[PDB]
Amino acid sequence: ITNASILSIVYLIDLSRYGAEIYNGDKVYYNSIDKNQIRLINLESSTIEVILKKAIVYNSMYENFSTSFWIRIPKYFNSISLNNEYTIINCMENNSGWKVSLNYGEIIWTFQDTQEIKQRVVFKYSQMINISDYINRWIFVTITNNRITKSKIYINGRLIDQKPISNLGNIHASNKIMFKLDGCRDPHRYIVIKYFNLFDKELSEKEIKDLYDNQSNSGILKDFWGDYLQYDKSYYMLNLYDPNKYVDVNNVGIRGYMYLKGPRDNVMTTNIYLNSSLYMGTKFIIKKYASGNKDNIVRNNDRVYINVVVKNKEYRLATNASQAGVEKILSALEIPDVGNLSQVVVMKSKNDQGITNKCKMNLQDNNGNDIGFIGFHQFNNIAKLVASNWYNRQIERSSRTLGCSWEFIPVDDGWRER
Ligand code: NI
Repeated sequence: ITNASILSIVYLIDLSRYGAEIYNGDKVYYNSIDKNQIRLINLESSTIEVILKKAIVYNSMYENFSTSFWIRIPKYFNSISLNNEYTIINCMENNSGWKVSLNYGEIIWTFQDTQEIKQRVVFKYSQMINISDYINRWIFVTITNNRITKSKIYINGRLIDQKPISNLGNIHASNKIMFKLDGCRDPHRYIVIKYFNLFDKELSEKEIKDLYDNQSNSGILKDFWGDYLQYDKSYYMLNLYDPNKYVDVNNVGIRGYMYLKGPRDNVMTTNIYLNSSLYMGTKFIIKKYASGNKDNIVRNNDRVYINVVVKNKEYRLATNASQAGVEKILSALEIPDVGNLSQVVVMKSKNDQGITNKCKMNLQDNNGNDIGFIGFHQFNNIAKLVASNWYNRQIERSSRTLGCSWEFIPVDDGWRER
């Protein structure tokens, strides 16, 4: 696969041996926390142009190739976006070549020969869904092309669609790849992209999985959207075991508790989307404690505190590890009164073998013994938040979703709630 790399863009430069030239328009935006994330908006000046050396300009009936990239597509919210295929990554020249385009709920690959014969492959996702894996969340796209079998589109390493392409003839693509919203009716539309790559082979399923795993940066925790999780940033909490609930606090202090309540409200716009509201419940803020890194990113194994916002004031998530029973009920404590109560949380994305898990917060007692991952337990019809080593034992056996599986959801411009 490294031998197969013919374009590999990072923050912008091409790391490949072909050293593509890259030109950015005046209205490209690079994310401050992760400069590899490039945002393109619906303006003529919001462009990236990549110029490929002659040696790798595609002009063949037979040569195989693949592309991979990550994309984050804001929720479609207005009818102007319905029935509107717009190009985003264009390598067509004189009506032959390849392009990536989007439409309402779609990511589309088009491959076109010099006789105007076209094949497409399409990933479809719904916006009428409780919780989506795709809307406004980072998606890893991979498209592979084998000239004597099929074009194939993979999403997060999984095969979605494939179509025969053996009837396509010579395909003569451009020496320029234009990253630009082209033909988009919605003035507010944008995309975010990262890690654009080309390969001079059809990638195997294993290669695709390994690319997904490696480019995921699994040593850094992620928020719900797939961005790096951060310190000093307000997050709404989603429990993946029961996504219809949200967190609330029934009194501050050590006799109070946090609990899960439901149902969530709907958010909807007729014939455009119907989802659960994400911006509900008690906000959590992760506080830097042990990390010596100067940046603001939360890494696997960082020891942190968790603050909880109650009536616009920060409290400390904590428990008395000496309480009866081994499901330790969590409370929201006044920060000056926490004392030596249990409050240090080990943040987790993956285990020592590299196996990822959505269980994020492993609470420690004051002696550094695990009290357990933070999840919930039902005490007489109330689902109270607890730390429990039951989770820790289960996470050693599988990576399935458990009650300790959480997402941290910050307010993001690609998911607007009324
Ligand atoms: Ni329990």
